[PDB]
Amino acid sequence: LNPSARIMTFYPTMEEFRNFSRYIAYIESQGAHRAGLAKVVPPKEWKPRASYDDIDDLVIPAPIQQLVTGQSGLFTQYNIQKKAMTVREFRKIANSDKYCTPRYSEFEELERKYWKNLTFNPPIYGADVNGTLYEKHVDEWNIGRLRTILDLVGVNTPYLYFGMWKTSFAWHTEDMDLYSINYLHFGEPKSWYSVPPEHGKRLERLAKGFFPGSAQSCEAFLRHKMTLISPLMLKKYGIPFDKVTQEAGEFMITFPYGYHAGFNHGFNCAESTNFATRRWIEYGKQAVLCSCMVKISMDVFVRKFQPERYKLWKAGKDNTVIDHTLPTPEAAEFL
Ligand SMILES: [Zn+2]
Ligand SMILES: [Zn+2]
Repeated sequence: LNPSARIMTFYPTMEEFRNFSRYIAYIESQGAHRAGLAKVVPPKEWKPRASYDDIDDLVIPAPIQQLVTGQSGLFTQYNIQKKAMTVREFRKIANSDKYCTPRYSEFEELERKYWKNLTFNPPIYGADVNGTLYEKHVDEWNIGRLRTILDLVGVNTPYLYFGMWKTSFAWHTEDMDLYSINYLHFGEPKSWYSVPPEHGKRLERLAKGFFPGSAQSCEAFLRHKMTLISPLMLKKYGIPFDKVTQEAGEFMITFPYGYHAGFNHGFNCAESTNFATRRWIEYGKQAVLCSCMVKISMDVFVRKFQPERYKLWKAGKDNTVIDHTLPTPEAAEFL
């Protein structure tokens, strides 16, 4: 049951792939959740949209210029909101000489170039664009309507991310320690780093040691999604982690309390949203939030799935310690 907590890759058939929540339960029974990140390669015959040639006049309302400050594997990213631009304007800029991906042999070479140049030539990230690239009829893994227990509740809505070389997402867990689904619609790859949920507190303690002013101001400062930490720093301080490259037409699943970060190799488009399973309810209850934020009332969840614990929890007498290695109750039919 994944004792090494390494990122697992799944290749479901069309029949396996049809039920989203059932397949999430299956990958959990195989211990995929232990790494905090997993890859799901869909069947070759599956496509969420016939063509991506009609999106040139799609508006990115808040492009963000990403300014990075730091040294020795420790960085802070500052976002500068720019005025609205089209995918056409973004793609041209992305592919221009100033912002294009450098020439490289292996990923290790591109990764080294990223960590060496992330403070130079700030890129533009077409992030958090409300919308979907999923066609209407597509019933399998539709990020716009996954129909998880999360529907009981801008947390169940899809977001589009138009990336360019060196655009980054900082170290973070999902808001409310939820799950997330990320599908790379098209383009250049997206490379990820993950810290297993069982070592999430080790990363937080390391981050608190390096940014003590940021931690004294906010309890969960990593939730601001500004802190970038290189694989070499993680290695230097014995933080266990793994890395994976997501290619066009592949899904990435993030698990409750699974810390992740990464960067885009070049012009690309990803679709994302949050989702839940019965396992998340305890993570939602115990989630340490940003003081200075996305907040969900957990009462409705405890009232339906834990009616016996509702009174105890409403009082403060529910002090259940989470086991990060345990799979979702739904994973019963696969064990
Ligand atoms: Zn995320
Ligand atoms: Zn805060």
